[PDB]
Amino acid sequence: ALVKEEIQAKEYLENLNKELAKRTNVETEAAWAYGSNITDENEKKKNEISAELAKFMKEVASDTTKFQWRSYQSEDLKRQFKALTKLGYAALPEDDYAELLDTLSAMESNFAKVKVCDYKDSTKCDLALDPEIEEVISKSRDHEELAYYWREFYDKAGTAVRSQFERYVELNTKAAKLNNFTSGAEAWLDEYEDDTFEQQLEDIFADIRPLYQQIHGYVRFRLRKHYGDAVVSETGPIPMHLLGNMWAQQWSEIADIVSPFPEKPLVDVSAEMEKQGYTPLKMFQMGDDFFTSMNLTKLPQDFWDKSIIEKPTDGRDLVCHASAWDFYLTDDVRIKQCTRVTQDQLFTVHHELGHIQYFLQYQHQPFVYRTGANPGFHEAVGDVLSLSVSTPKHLEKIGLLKDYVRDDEARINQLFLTALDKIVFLPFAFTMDKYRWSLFRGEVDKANWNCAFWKLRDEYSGIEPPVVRSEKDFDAPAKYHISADVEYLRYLVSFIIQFQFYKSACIKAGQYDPDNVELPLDNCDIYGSAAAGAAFHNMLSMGASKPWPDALEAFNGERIMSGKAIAEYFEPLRVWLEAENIKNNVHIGWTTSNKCVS
Ligand SMILES: *[C@@H]1O[C@H](CO)[C@@H](O[C@@H]2O[C@H](CO)[C@@H](O[C@@H]3O[C@H](CO[C@H]4O[C@H](CO)[C@@H](O)[C@H](O)[C@@H]4O)[C@@H](O)[C@H](O[C@H]4O[C@H](CO[C@@H]5O[C@H](CO)[C@@H](O)[C@H](O)[C@@H]5O)[C@@H](O)[C@H](O)[C@@H]4O)[C@@H]3O)[C@H](O)[C@H]2NC(C)=O)[C@H](O)[C@H]1NC(C)=O
Ligand SMILES: [Zn+2]
Repeated sequence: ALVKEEIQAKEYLENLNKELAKRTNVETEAAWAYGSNITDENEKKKNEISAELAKFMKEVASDTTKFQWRSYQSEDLKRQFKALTKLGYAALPEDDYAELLDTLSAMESNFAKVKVCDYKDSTKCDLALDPEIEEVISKSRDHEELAYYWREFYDKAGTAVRSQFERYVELNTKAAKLNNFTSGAEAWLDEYEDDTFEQQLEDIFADIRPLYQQIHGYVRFRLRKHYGDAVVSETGPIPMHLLGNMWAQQWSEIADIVSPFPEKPLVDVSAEMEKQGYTPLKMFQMGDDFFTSMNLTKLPQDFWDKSIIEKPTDGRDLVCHASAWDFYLTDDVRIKQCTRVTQDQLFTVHHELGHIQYFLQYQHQPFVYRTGANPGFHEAVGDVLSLSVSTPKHLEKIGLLKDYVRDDEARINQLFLTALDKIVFLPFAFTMDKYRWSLFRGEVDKANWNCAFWKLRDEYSGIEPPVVRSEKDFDAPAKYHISADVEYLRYLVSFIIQFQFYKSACIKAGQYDPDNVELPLDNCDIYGSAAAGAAFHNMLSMGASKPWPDALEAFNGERIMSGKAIAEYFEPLRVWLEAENIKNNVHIGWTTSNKCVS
């Protein structure tokens, strides 16, 4: 009888979910120990426990065939069983899974251990990406110095790992096919539960792309005035080392030389943070305050007790790329961040605390539901708060921005600053997964892998390497997420939907009205808003219990991912920028790059 079996299945699921949570706790603890302290011993422990959990997952997936779950009445029960059938990498044979884990840790440890020699001191060779190299890329305006650090880092973080990356692609593909996906692309895309998801993103990207072109053109124009035409051409792709970021993913670090109105205020509170004696602890406490002010959950004692919020001062190797950790018990949540006292880092703190909040909000759910509605939702939470933190309105409240006059010109400066982070990022994010998808799908021959990467960066972002690269180089793994096997489409989704969340939260807070000149979207602060917090609670507490459109509906009554909100935010910038580019006869678009030899 199916009626009797469905009752037994419910009891089966409740026990199994609790078992999976407990087993994942053990794996997570070992993964935490390795990421905070990279050693051969900790790698071995992390990978051996993962192999053990994978073995158990195999048994679980096999056990689901004993239940007629597709025949059940409960949509909830069917959804849980469906989740249990999806093995991911755990579908691989024992030896293949062990090899993949060895390959993944080899790539992540390589990235984390990268050290370069000082440009001015060839005997000082202990400069790591975080913070040494990133500080130079963000602050130096010496184009040759920038080019040196670009080359040194990409050679060490990218090229050195080509063979491991090749084996990773092979095993990722094998795993996907064992789960009956065509490739790792489809495996990743399955997390969005929508068979038109790629086309939806193409459509949204196409709408925002013209604005990006205008920003690109104007920045290129302004860079030519700074560096001269020998360094930056009018018609070519922008040399990427000049954009204030190792991967040219976000350009806010060069705002001081590309700002629309240089005589008017440009928000950079890093100096005031230092002057007021800000610490990493204070920054996290302020983040905690923001969430609690919205009637959301305070950080538990375990967070403060166990988190790493500063780069360790011993000689040890660790992964410094910030991360949040759910240990699948009650209130055992942690962040690992190599925190610095800067404005950008203040946003990063809020980003990571967004993940933590999500963990706390759904910790009551069955294990399989203890994750985001889709990967983009998880990335978006903290960024919604960061948008309000970034406003002159909020920064004045916390005394970090002083003597600020919010006229038309200062507003354009602030909108442009935000766009250098939010619009510029969109083509970058798309290319990270367009690249990996093409490799996963077997669409690029191995002899063309490196120039396939730079071709996409050219086509979509209009940027290029500072020096000529070839198929002797392999540059993709120089980006953390590529070395660390972290899906990137989540960020494209996040940057779109975070404006849907922000707009709705702002309206709920009484902080945005499109017909009121005193309440513009770009100066909305949701701090202290219980109404905005209620929307977050309603959505986040769901976890992955329902398909993501239901989670969006719980927030604001909408069911569709839309670029309307992000375009609405930047509309006043679009009007000004289009006119400014025409006024200055600014060239738009770029010729095909010559910087990757086939
Ligand atoms: C990815 O896709 C794969 C297919 O491309 C898929 O692999 C298939 O999984 C099937 C299991 O669902 C499996 O089907 C079984 O086949 C057995 C014989 O297969 C042999 O010969 C094949 C060549 O003809 C070889 O290719 C194989 O290697 C094998 O050597 C059958 O003996 C078996 O049967 C039994 O089970 C059925 C199922 O019963 C179902 O459930 C209830 C049970 O209570 C039934 O009431 C209900 O009616 C329903 O049918 C019984 O009906 C039957 O009485 C037997 O007990 C079964 O059909 C198949 O072999 C396998 N490979 C191929 C090539 O087809 C993967 O599983 C997919 N992977 C994932 C992760 O989804
Ligand atoms: Zn994140």
